[PDB]
Amino acid sequence: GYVPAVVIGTGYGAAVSALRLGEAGVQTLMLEMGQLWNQPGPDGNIFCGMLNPDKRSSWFKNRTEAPLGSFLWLDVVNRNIDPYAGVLDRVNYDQMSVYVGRGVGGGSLVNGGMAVEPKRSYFEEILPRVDSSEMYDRYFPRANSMLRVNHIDTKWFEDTEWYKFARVSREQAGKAGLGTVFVPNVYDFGYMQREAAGEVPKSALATEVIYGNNHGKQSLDKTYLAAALGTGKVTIQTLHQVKTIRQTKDGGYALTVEQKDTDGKLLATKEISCRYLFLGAGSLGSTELLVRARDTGTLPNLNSEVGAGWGPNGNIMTARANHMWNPTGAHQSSIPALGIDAWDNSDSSVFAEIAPMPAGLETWVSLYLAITKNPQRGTFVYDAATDRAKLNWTRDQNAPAVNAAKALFDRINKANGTIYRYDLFGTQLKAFADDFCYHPLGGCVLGKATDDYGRVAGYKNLYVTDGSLIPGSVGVNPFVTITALAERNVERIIKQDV
Ligand SMILES: Cc1cc2c(cc1C)N(S(=O)(=O)O)[C@@H]1C(=O)NC(=O)N=C1N2C[C@H](O)[C@H](O)[C@H](O)COP(=O)(O)OP(=O)(O)OC[C@H]1O[C@@H](n2cnc3c(N)ncnc32)[C@H](O)[C@@H]1O
Repeated sequence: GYVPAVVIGTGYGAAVSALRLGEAGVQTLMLEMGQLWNQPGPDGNIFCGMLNPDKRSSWFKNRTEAPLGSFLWLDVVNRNIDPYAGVLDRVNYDQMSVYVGRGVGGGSLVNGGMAVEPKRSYFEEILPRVDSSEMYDRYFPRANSMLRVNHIDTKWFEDTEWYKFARVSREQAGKAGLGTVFVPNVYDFGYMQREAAGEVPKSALATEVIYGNNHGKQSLDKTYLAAALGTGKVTIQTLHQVKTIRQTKDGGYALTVEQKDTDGKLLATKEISCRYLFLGAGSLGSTELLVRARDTGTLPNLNSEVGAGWGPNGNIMTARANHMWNPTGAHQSSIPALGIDAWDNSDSSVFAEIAPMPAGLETWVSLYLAITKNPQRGTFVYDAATDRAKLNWTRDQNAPAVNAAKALFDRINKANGTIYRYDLFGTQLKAFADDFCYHPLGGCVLGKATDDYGRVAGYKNLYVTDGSLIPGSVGVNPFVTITALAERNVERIIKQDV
C-alpha cells in the first residue's frame, strides 16, 4: 500500500533521512533486505566472533572466510555453512570484491567504528559546488554528536596490552619521521577499558568486529535509528528487498518489494507506493536500483551519469614483518585507535590505519589499511541478461593506489631495515591487496547524477542519500562524511520539497 515516505535501506544515509523525516511529522517506512540483529544465536550471542564464524557471519555463502590479512591463522576455524541472511556480504565483481553490511544499521553493524572528518581542503577539492562552511560549522558537528563519537583515553592507550600493536607501528613510523594521530570511534572507549579490567563482557577485546559487536559499538540501531523509531513516525520492515522503482502517473513512486525468510525463500512480492522516495541502499545498492530502472525503462529520464564515478576510496591493505624484538602482542583490540596521516592532497597522499590482527598469538605482523588518492573510476553497467549491475573496474586501475601506499611503507621499511610480508593475501607473492574495498564510494555522484542535495536528475521527490553520492574518495574512513552530508541534504529537502 501507500506510505508518505519510503526509505530504502537502513545504513547511514537512510538513518539520518528517516530521523529527520519523522521529526518533521512525515510517516516513513524503511525497507531493509537484511535482519534486525537482536536474537541470541546458538552461543547465546547475537553475533559470531572472528574466531568462531558460523552462518551469521555471511550473506548467502556456503563457507566462512577469514578476515582479509589473516587467512594464514584463521583459515583453521573456517567451516561449511548453510546459505543464510548473515551480516557481512562480500560482493564479487570481475576484478573487485566489495564488503558491505546487511541488516538494520547497514555497514554500521560490521565496520571498525572509525569516525573521522575529511580534511577541509580535500572536501573543497572533491565537492567544489558544496558550501564547506556549513559542513564544517554545522553538519559535521551534528553528525559526530548524534553518532556518539568518542575518544580513547591516552593514558589507558599507552599502558594497555591491547594496543601494543599500535604503539609498535607508531615507533616504527617515527623512525621514518612520520607521526601518528588518534582516530575517534563510535565504540565506547569507557566500556573498552572496563572490558580490559574484566568488569563487563568483552567484544572488541574478544576478537569481534566484522561480523558484529555483541557489546560496546554504537551502531546505527542504537543511535539514529533508535531515535527515528522514537518519533512515532517511522517503521522498519526487515527481510524486504526493493527490486524495481517506477513513477506513477501522478508523480509518486511505486516499488516491487520481495519478502524473504532467513533461508532466502521468497514469501511474498508486494507493491508499496509513496510520495517521497529516498534511496539509502549504499553505493552498490542505490546505484544498482537506478541503473536497472533506467535501462529497463521504468525511470527512463535518468541521466547518463547514473552508474558513473565509482571508486574504492583508494583502499589498499599491506603488512610489515617486525623485528623479533618488536612483538605486536597476542592480545589486540579489534578496534583500531591510531593512524598515520601522510595525506597532503597530492597523488602521493596516504592516510593509513594501523589495523589489529585477530590471530590471538604472536605473529610479529603489522597490518595497515591505506586510504589513497587515485583518480581512476569505475562504472556500473546494467546486465539485462542477469538483471544485475556489473562494476567494470579492472585491477590495473588500482596501480596508482598501490604506488602511493608502497612509497609510504617503503620509507618505513628503509628507516627500520624491515621487509613486507608477501604471503598474507594468497599463495602468489603479493605485498599489497589491491582488489578489495570496505569503502565503496560513488555511482550516483552528487551534482552529476543528482543535484547538490541528492535530488535525482530528471525526477521530483526522488532522492539518493548515501555513499553513492560521494565522488569515489574522501581521504579518510567515510561514514562521518556520509552522515554529515545526509544531515545537510535531508534538512534542505524537507524545507523546500516536503
Ligand atoms: C564492510 C566494512 C565497512 C567499513 C569498515 C569495515 C568494514 C568491514 N570500517 S574500516 O575498518 O574498513 O574502516 C569503516 C570504519 O571504521 N569507518 C568508516 O567510516 N567506514 C568504515 N566502513 C565503511 C562504512 O561502513 C560504509 O561507508 C557505510 O556503511 C556506508 O553507508 P551507506 O552508504 O549509508 O550504506 P550501508 O552499506 O551502510 O547501508 C545500506 C543498507 O541498505 C540495505 N540494502 C541494500 N540494497 C537494498 C535493497 N534493494 N532493498 C532493501 N535494502 C537494501 C543493505 O542491506 C544495508 O543495510
